[PDB]
Amino acid sequence: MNPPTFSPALLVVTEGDNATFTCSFSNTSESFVLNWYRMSPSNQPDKLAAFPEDRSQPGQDSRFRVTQLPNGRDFHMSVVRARRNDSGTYLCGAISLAPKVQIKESLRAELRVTER
Ligand SMILES: [Cl-]
Ligand SMILES: [Cl-]
Repeated sequence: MNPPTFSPALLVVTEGDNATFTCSFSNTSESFVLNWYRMSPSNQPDKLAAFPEDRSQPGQDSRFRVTQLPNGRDFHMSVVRARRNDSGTYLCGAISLAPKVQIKESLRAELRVTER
């Protein structure tokens, strides 16, 4: 497995707007999960959303969405109604579920949410 890529490296939006990063990941045949994390400011990496949508736990209402685009390689990681407090760093992490369980992370990207 190759690590995903996460773009753009810097996204600047105005408070109230949506913000969308693109995670690109080219899978093996094998099952995988793609997690979107907020990395700072941090307690630890905080998982925001995942692909596939998690069915191991009850659903959770969220401003954060991960969608697979019809090309299958690209995924949108979106925030709705971005707040100043959403400013920080983010990454996407691919988890291979077979044959060996491993996680490979993208480089970080920064979200800057500016005052209206
Ligand atoms: Cl990257
Ligand atoms: Cl899904």
